[PDB]
Amino acid sequence: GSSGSSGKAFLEDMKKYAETFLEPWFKAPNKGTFQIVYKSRNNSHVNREEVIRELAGIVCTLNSENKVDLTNPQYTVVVEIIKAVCCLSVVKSGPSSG
Repeated sequence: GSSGSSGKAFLEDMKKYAETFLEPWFKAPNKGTFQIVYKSRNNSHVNREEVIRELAGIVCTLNSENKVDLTNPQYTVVVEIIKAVCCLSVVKSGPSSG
């Protein structure tokens, strides 16, 4: 995974948060699949891939059982950009047996 080196605070923070925030959503005893999506209404300096990829790289770190999927995702983690802030929205969708 990511070598692990500070630098882009904008991200560093999002990590410490998305982690302790998604812990109960990705980190045991919770686990499962998910789908990350980068949403930005305005032009942002930080790349979208870096945000998505990374976010995913952290999810797995929590629980090895966690596996980001784009087909049968259980938890949708979207990242909206507002007032220059990382807005993480977790949506629980399960079309299985309603």
